[PDB]
Amino acid sequence: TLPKMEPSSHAPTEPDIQKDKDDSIIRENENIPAPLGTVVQLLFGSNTEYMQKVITRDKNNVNVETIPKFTPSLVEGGSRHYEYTKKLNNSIGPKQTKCLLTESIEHMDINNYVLVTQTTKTPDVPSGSNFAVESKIFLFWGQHDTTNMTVITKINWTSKSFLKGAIEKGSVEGQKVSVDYMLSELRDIISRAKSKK
Repeated sequence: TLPKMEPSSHAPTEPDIQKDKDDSIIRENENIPAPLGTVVQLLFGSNTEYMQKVITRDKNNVNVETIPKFTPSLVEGGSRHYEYTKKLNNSIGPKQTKCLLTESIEHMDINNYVLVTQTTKTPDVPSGSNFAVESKIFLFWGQHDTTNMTVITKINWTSKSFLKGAIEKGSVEGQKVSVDYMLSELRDIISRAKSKK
């Protein structure tokens, strides 16, 4: 029942990931049992309801807008922005923050791999206008016509801050949490899809 992209089938592929020294591997070679064209469509294609489901799977995300399609479209250099509110129960700072997300397609080749960069800004938190989280999501062909996912994350600073090492550590942990919700939702969508007909 899911969106398709050709080729529907391919041998396992391998992107080369220029992991920098301030980069952290968030998750590596996480299998998603569906073809690469289908997982790219689920996350990034014209029917944005599946990405919205990824966001609402985490019950701390509230006030979630409709996700726009990519501008100008799902092509290299396309991008999109969307926003939601993240509930926090932090000792410090507010009880919720706007989450400002930006995705840009860096590389797209269903015969090889797809790289999307997603940038998250959380301005309402302490030191929050000074940094952004940048995750590179690589999608590539796995074994038996499935998709493997690898995520690399860094924190980009635009001014100096008091909590750099701490916020980098917390942001890395928060992105592993966010990638786990995206993996669970994707595997749930595919598994419910295979249950139909």
